[PDB]
Amino acid sequence: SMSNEQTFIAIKPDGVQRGLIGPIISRFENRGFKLVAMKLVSPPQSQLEQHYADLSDKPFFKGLVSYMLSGPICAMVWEGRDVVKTGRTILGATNPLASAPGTIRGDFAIDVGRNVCHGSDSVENAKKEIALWFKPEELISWKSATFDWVYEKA
Amino acid sequence: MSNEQTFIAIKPDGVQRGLIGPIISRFENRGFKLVAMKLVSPPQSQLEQHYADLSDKPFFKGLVSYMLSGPICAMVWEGRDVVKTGRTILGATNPLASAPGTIRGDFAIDVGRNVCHGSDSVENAKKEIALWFKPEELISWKSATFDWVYEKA
Amino acid sequence: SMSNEQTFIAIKPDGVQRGLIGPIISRFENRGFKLVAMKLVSPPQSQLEQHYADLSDKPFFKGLVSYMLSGPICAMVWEGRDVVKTGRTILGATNPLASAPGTIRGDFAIDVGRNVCHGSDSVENAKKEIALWFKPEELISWKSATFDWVYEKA
Amino acid sequence: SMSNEQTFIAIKPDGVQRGLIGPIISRFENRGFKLVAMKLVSPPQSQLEQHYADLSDKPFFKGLVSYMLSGPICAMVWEGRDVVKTGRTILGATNPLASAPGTIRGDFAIDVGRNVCHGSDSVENAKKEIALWFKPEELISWKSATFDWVYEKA
Amino acid sequence: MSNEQTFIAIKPDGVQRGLIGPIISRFENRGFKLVAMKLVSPPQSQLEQHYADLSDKPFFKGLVSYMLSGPICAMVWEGRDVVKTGRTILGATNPLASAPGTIRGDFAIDVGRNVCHGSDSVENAKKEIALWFKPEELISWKSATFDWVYEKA
Amino acid sequence: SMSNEQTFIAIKPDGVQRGLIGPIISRFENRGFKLVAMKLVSPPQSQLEQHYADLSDKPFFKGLVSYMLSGPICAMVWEGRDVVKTGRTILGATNPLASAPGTIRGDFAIDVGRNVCHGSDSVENAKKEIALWFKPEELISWKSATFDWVYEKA
Ligand SMILES: Cc1cn([C@H]2C[C@H](O)[C@@H](COP(=O)(O)OP(=O)(O)O)O2)c(=O)[nH]c1=O
Ligand SMILES: Cc1cn([C@H]2C[C@H](O)[C@@H](COP(=O)(O)OP(=O)(O)O)O2)c(=O)[nH]c1=O
Ligand SMILES: Cc1cn([C@H]2C[C@H](O)[C@@H](COP(=O)(O)OP(=O)(O)O)O2)c(=O)[nH]c1=O
Ligand SMILES: Cc1cn([C@H]2C[C@H](O)[C@@H](COP(=O)(O)OP(=O)(O)O)O2)c(=O)[nH]c1=O
Ligand SMILES: Cc1cn([C@H]2C[C@H](O)[C@@H](COP(=O)(O)OP(=O)(O)O)O2)c(=O)[nH]c1=O
Ligand SMILES: Cc1cn([C@H]2C[C@H](O)[C@@H](COP(=O)(O)OP(=O)(O)O)O2)c(=O)[nH]c1=O
Repeated sequence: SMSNEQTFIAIKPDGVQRGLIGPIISRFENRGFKLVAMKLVSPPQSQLEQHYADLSDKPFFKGLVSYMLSGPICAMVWEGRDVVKTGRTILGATNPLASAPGTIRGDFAIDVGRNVCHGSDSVENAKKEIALWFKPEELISWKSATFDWVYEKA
Repeated sequence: MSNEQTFIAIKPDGVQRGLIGPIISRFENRGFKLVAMKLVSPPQSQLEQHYADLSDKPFFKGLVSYMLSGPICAMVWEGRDVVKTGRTILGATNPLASAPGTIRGDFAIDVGRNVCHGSDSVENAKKEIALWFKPEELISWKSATFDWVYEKA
Repeated sequence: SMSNEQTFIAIKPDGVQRGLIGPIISRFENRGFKLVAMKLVSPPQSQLEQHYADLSDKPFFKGLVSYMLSGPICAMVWEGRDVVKTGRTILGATNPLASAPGTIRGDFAIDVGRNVCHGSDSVENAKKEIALWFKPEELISWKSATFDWVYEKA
Repeated sequence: SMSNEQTFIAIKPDGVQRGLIGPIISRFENRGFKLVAMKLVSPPQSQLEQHYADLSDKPFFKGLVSYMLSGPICAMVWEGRDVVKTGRTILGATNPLASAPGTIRGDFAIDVGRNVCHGSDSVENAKKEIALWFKPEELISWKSATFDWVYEKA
Repeated sequence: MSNEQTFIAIKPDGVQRGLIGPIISRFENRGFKLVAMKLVSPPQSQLEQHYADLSDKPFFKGLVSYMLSGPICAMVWEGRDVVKTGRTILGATNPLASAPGTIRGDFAIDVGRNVCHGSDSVENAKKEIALWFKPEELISWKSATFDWVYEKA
Repeated sequence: SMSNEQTFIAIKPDGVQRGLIGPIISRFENRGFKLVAMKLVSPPQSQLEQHYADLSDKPFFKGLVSYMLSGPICAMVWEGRDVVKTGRTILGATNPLASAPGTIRGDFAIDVGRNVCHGSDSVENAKKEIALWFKPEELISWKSATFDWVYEKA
């Protein structure tokens, strides 16, 4: 669609602990996407259980929440055309065992419960997660100097 | 078969975004041999000759003025299946269908800003090479690791 | 020198515009320093003037504040032994003309008015800048998994 | 499928000659696998023929054995969950013509007879090759500091 | 000031060892603008004229023969203080005295195989640029991040 | 002064624990040096005390020996012109606080008790260390395909 689509990208505590904050950001930076919001946070359990509210009945829900609480999280919002779908492709398959080398999980991850990062799965869930993690004023409005070279259209 | 040549060009957006080094390293690391290269600003006639097979498609007009909007790094790479493997390295022509690990899969988004161009066949490469380079610009040399890259041919 | 010393590292708008957020973070990640606070901000001019209060009489002061307002800023707090001193060495000479390759400015910068990044030049100035740019709750407390492999003591 | 599965990865003489020791090792280090054994060796021809015993009748056998004798080999044992299959995916397709960029052969190789590396194709074959190339005391036993961050279970 | 130019050349050992990409990335990442580049095998007379200030040194004949042994990636980079900063990026001419982080400190050992060359002065840059490049081969363009690299002209 | 000079480079347990094996090997590969011997070993305490015998009554000797036993070591022998002196320069200053960014320790280490790597400080000390760590048949004899492009003379 348009060049101002947004998604929610989070670096899970294992990605922070293993020193992958820089490399993960570079994947989206080099691809041509724009970072409009970022912050390192340790959110409370209530916020994490709301982010994973659709999985509260899954058997792995309790362990996932405790692991998302075990360390700091680098929450981000990236902007660009098809940033939701292409962003998930940059992260690789949700299960690292099925991820392709060259993707983030294909280069860095093994277990699905330690798959380093999170990405919104749809445009609707991206807006939901952006409002859950960020105040509207935490999204900075700016235009990349190389916009006309990344994009042929708005 | 190892003397097969292809034409690889870095489009103005690739030059503008500072991608000359990483793109050349991608072919260097694969083991291909660079036999010709120049930073060029070709005339509009040569570009329309390059995209001659697409002169009636709707996107032809904007394609010419955008290839004219900046310098182009033209290259000729030599190696076994360098035409097919070269395009695989560049990734899918539309970056939305490209895979991470390829040039477009790591750097591009829009098809009109897909950073690079690669010949799609051996015969088209031979024509693009003749159009973009004069014969004296193809340098003849042998890589010191040629026998470690190739088992034969 | 204790391992809990903190410093303030900021990626200036030219650093964000030129796609240097990833590599700059990786320089401090690979060295062994701990990121305890980070956020993408567009701070008000009063905060920027107060940050450069020592330079309010300098001739380049108004152009400096204006350039620091021209885009997003990645503000960071890094923690480690001698991180203030070593962080400045990682950034390189404030004038990139005098910086050495291998540092951030020796690799990416040219002009002193566009030197991509900022670093506190003293422990006490770091405490002042961290309190100026960050709220106390924005500094996340956590323990690196390889702490005992980076540090022999303290 | 536990996290102590082991595989045999070897850097062939062409990979050694072309300076690919570091990059190949980084591919396995970054993914999260543990290196338990490594040594630069120029093994006798009988060991190489035993390694490729299932190919002793193939036409390219003597040319393959001579090529495996033409220089040093970096023999390695990597340990991790599903390291045999994922290791083969990291190396790429056996014939680099069919390999994907982002894998080892998709980034550095061209000819199948010069595919820079080898990896075990099954768990049982891995145990055969580990015993073939390594004496038992050459397997180093240790625990990564980030084990609980790479894996969610044993 | 910002339109200063220097001559950077990747010597045959840099091309043979697959260092074209990494060397270009060093100047690209720093913020300098590539205005001219070509892969060329220049004649011996051009190389003897390039090192004319060394025709009395004993290593002169060996220097010319080794510069003839392979392709050379001749470049022209433009930027503020690009001559001096370019020399600093290359490192000490003798790699044993170069610091890691520079090109020679990362890739070279012997001074007779020091991978690259850079102009030592602004006026020697103009002579080397005019010797290696016709005026047409220099491309005039403006980087989209010029106002983010430089604060003033 | 010749090109067959040899030195002993060892990646200490912290370098192995922090995933720096590949990057460190790449530093010497890129420079043009030749790896003639390498093995991952867990050496006995006597060999380590025999290795650091010239520090037998320094205050840090017992802790240094314990730290060298706390994990696997990647022991290497690199060969090239002035590899002993240039190797130490590549590693950086023994104390990472005094090392320059761009070197191994300037990029990766902080404490001298966790300085990641070790290099021989003289040609004579290198010969003693190489014989102390490696059996003579563990040194592989081979010539790089790019020798004449790295060296102008023998
Ligand atoms: C199956 C599983 C998923 N998860 C996580 C991964 C995912 O982020 C989320 C469930 O997503 P999932 O349905 O498994 O994959 P996808 O997002 O592609 O549809 O929960 C775990 O943490 N542990 C698990 O065991
Ligand atoms: C569709 C499209 C193609 N092109 C260019 C890209 C390609 O180099 C060329 C051919 O497009 P296309 O035939 O769709 O892909 P392929 O090269 O695999 O056959 O046309 C544009 O510049 N803009 C466009 O919108
Ligand atoms: C001289 C100068 C400084 N500055 C800014 C850059 C630096 O962020 C700030 C510090 O200047 P300076 O005191 O010279 O360096 P240091 O931080 O090591 O004490 O002044 C400019 O923006 N433009 C200038 O022309
Ligand atoms: C076909 C072929 C294989 N080989 C090598 C590659 C392989 O390492 C080995 C046998 O592997 P192979 O059976 O060909 O592929 P796969 O592992 O997918 O079953 O023989 C050659 O050296 N030359 C050849 O022509
Ligand atoms: C000393 C020496 C220099 N050269 C080359 C390096 C240089 O490119 C040129 C002489 O440079 P030199 O005077 O040694 O150093 P600088 O460039 O700093 O003035 O000749 C050799 O080829 N062999 C040599 O032995
Ligand atoms: C000073 C010091 C050294 N060491 C180790 C690091 C080095 O591997 C070894 C030599 O130290 P040192 O002799 O002080 O440095 P140099 O190599 O320049 O002579 O001793 C420690 O482990 N702890 C220390 O406090």
